[PDB]
Amino acid sequence: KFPRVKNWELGSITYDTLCAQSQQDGPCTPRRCLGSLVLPRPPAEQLLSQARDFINQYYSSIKRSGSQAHEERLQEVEAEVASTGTYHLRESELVFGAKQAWRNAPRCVGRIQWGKLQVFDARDCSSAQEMFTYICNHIKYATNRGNLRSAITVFPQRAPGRGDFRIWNSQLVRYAGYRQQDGSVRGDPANVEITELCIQHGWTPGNGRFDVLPLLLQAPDEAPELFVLPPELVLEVPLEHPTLEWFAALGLRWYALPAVSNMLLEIGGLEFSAAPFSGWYMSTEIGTRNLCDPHRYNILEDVAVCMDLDTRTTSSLWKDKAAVEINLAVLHSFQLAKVTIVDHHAATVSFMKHLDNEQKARGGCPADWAWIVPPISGSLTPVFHQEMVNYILSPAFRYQPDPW
Amino acid sequence: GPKFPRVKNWELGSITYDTLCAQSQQDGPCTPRRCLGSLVLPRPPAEQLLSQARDFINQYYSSIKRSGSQAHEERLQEVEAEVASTGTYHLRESELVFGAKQAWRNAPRCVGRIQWGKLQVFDARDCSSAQEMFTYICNHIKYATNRGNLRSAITVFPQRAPGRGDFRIWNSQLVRYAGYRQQDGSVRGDPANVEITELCIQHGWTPGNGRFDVLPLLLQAPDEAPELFVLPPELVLEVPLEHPTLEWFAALGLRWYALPAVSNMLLEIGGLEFSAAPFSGWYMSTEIGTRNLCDPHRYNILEDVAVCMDLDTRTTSSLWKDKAAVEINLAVLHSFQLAKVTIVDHHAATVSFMKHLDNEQKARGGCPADWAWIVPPISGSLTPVFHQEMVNYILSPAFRYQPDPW
Ligand code: HEM
Ligand code: HEM
Ligand SMILES: N=C(NCCC[C@@H](NC(=O)[C@H](N)CCCCN)C(N)=O)NN(O)O
Ligand SMILES: N=C(NCCC[C@@H](NC(=O)[C@H](N)CCCCN)C(N)=O)NN(O)O
Ligand SMILES: C[C@H](O)[C@H](O)[C@H]1CNc2nc(N)[nH]c(=O)c2N1
Ligand SMILES: C[C@H](O)[C@H](O)[C@H]1CNc2nc(N)[nH]c(=O)c2N1
Ligand SMILES: [Zn+2]
Repeated sequence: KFPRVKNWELGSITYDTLCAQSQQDGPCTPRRCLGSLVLPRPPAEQLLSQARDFINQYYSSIKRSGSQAHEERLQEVEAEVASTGTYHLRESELVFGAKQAWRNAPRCVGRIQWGKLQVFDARDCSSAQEMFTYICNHIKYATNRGNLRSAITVFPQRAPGRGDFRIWNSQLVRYAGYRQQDGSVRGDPANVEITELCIQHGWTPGNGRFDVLPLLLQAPDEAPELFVLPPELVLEVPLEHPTLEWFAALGLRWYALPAVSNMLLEIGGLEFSAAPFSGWYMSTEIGTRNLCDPHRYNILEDVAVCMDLDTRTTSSLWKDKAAVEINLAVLHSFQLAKVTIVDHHAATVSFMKHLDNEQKARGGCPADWAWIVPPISGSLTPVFHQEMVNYILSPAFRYQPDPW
Repeated sequence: GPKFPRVKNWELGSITYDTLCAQSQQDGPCTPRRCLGSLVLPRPPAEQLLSQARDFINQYYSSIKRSGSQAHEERLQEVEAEVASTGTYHLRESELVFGAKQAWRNAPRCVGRIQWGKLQVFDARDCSSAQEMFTYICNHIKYATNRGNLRSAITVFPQRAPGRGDFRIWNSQLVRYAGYRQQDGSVRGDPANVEITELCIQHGWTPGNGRFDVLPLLLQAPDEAPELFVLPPELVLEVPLEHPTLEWFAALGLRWYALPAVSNMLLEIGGLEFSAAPFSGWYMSTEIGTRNLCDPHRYNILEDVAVCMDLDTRTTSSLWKDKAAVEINLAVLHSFQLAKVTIVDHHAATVSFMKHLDNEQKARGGCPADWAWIVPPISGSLTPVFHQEMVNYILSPAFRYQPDPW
């Protein structure tokens, strides 16, 4: 029942016992494994049970399980759900749950920081305009002049028979994707749909490759509202290469703050449909995926032709050589600009530590191998040689339907 | 919509549904509770063998388009008779050829399956001694190597018999470099082969002291201790490694063999188990340049090469491991090309595996694949497989790891 988890670079071995705590099901069955798939294909009792577990998790955290404070807080929850069908979290319990959801994110390689998370309580939000203020503050705090600080702002929980508070953008800061005449796309191809919704909603579009998009914020059962972000609020890094003087002339650049905003935060059965978070970028996200995915800026061939590689045959490894300089350009530029960034070697080594801290702490750590291993130089990182067990622990961050 | 796993490619946005998984009859290591997809090692009564056999025979007649015919019903009759009075049974020539190819085709961890139909099957179920085994292997190596223009092949030795001992090739590959345990604790040669090297010596092998000494073979006929056989040097083709523009790389003295001949996997067909059945095709560029040469627990030449390239190896952020690994891989590719030895880089290899997925989609409605093994150890998202969701499941015939004989 309990999985033997071996590391093939050091021969070490551990046994994940934490997985027993998983209450929800994944996509795999003995018949077949769907671990590489990206996406997955309330009764007072159901909710009440999730709540109980959460509160028990909280009091155990403050090392006061079974105490008076515990017993009474459990009754409050019972009382509220029994009469209203739902309940609410106390700011401290929320702070704990947020850190925990991050702690349980199988796809996050930066979890060595899970304990250092600034939680903003925005549950007293009744309008989109109010959401925008909270967001504008999350950004100022989070960015901190280039010295990034992990943070999350939490908006009103979902409610039976009432629309969701949502941030239509998958990230607080993103570059527009402008479909053009010849099926072409100027900018970030992954953001075409949202850039179009922004237009149909009255935004006056630009024509740059890196035009920061406006936010479509939506308060319950109301049409989304467009809000433009103060340019000086959006810290960005121009990319230049340490030795290739011609790199800078490509005009490439990327924003400093990675703030996911399309995910749902679930804590004790309660669902928070709008709870943007942000820590800091790992260089490959920008250097490998964002700039080199064939369905993103797809700049691989350009940079290679620049370097003067033989982009005529796969055997010259021009793709591999270009990819590395671009990642080097990112790491160099963020350091030059004094903005928090972490390379993939540094990051994965730290994640290796996290795995160890968690083994002693909880008896395991849920991890999605395909996501933890970097998009380049996989086996050159420790995590590649590390076996992992993936499963669902709550508090958790889940994906949710786009509100349109 | 469709009631089977929905499979998506996130680069092109295309979708398919895997219906082939429905044919699997062996449970994997995952459960709805947790995914053990990243684990390397996932932890007969006539009745069981009979049905396994029936399934295989059906698969074969199915492949030739005579499913349900008289010849089909007779063969099934035959296998049942034989199993009825002997406990086991034998495969016909063409049945073994079919099964060996399906086993390769069904292998979830092989990125080179586009070549599955083009495998030369050498039948050796008549082999009776360890010496004959050596001869069989020498022919395989000779034909398979074909002077640098490699040809996929597999030599199948006698299936396991009830009670009777197994035929086994102790070495994990027909060609492997010795791993010498040092005084200072380090290992000279390939760290991976430390034990088989220690076993070769315990059996009378006179060791060398280099980093690229070819191990001798420890072959084992039923119920006998393994005999030691040394491969004649002329039969083992090697490629001295050199970089195309870094002139000093050639001075590093790195080299690798051309024939990747896995030799300790069990080939299971219709319930029958072939404990010895060496197969070989050709290397994928990154197998040597990234894993064998740069793994921390293998040759680990990463720092050396970086120092030669004068890279700042004091900080992770200089991407010195990344720059070096690229060059080492390019050297592997450059040296095999120059020496006219067959090899395929991670890019072409993965483009061809995409084409294979497409072929298999149309042919069987699915292709079992191990994402972690399909996606290369370097430049993952630069290859198309990375963006391809894959379903993993066990189909038979198939290759399986098996316990080391000793
Ligand atoms: C402080 C530095 C942090 C680093 C270096 C880091 C890095 C990463 C990386 C590499 C990924 C995968 C990104 C991708 O491929 O799209 C990831 C995923 C994730 N991270 Fe972290 N993380 C950090 C902070 C955070 C914070 C503060 C939270 C939450 C409070 C968080 C929640 C998650 C979640 C939920 C995922 C999955 C995203 C998805 O499915 O699209 N991370 N992280
Ligand atoms: C035509 C050239 C071929 C190429 C380029 C190819 C490539 C590969 C690669 C890259 C791997 C993973 C290596 C590793 O990570 O250790 C692999 C694994 C495998 N291949 Fe292929 N292959 C080829 C031919 C063959 C042949 C002829 C067979 C068998 C009849 C085959 C059966 C397998 C099996 C069973 C595995 C998994 C082995 C294991 O679990 O260690 N391959 N192949
Ligand atoms: N440094 C990070 N990185 C996490 C980045 C997550 C990224 N996900 C993606 O781009 C997914 N492919 C979107 C999948 C949504 C489909 N439901 C996104 N939403 O921008 N985090 N910090 O907080 O620091
Ligand atoms: N190009 C290839 N490559 C196949 C390489 C497979 C490799 N596996 C390994 O080294 C596993 N880690 C060993 C698993 C043992 C588990 N007991 C091995 N045995 O040498 N094939 N052909 O071209 O045929
Ligand atoms: C299909 C495959 O699961 C998909 O491309 C995954 C692979 N690994 C990943 N790893 C990270 N960090 N981020 C991703 O988006 C992905 N995408
Ligand atoms: C722990 C993890 O499963 C292990 O390092 C796997 C990852 N992917 C691999 N992929 C291939 N082709 N070969 C390997 O040996 C591995 N090792
Ligand atoms: Zn799985």
